[PDB]
Amino acid sequence: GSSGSSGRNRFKWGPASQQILYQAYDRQKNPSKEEREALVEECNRAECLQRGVSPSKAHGLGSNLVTEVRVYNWFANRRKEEAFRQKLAMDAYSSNSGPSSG
Repeated sequence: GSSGSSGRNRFKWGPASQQILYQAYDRQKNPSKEEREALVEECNRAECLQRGVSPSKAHGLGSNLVTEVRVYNWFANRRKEEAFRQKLAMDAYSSNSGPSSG
């Protein structure tokens, strides 16, 4: 499939890629096929440059290859964490109504 196939694997962002994600997230919290994509190619590209590799052979990155999914996950976590500090407040014994739990 085009930058998408059943086969979860351990992957870690890079020094350049990550930054790219932030620059995009700062503008749009929910990037669409267009927004996200711009990060899939941009990242894989910068990754090849910094790593000396070519931006036209990212396919090699393999475990270090970025795909619509990768960006989808990163953005998902960036939104889940920011809301966390607030989600943990909705619980009981807080400045808002909510059920008890321990």
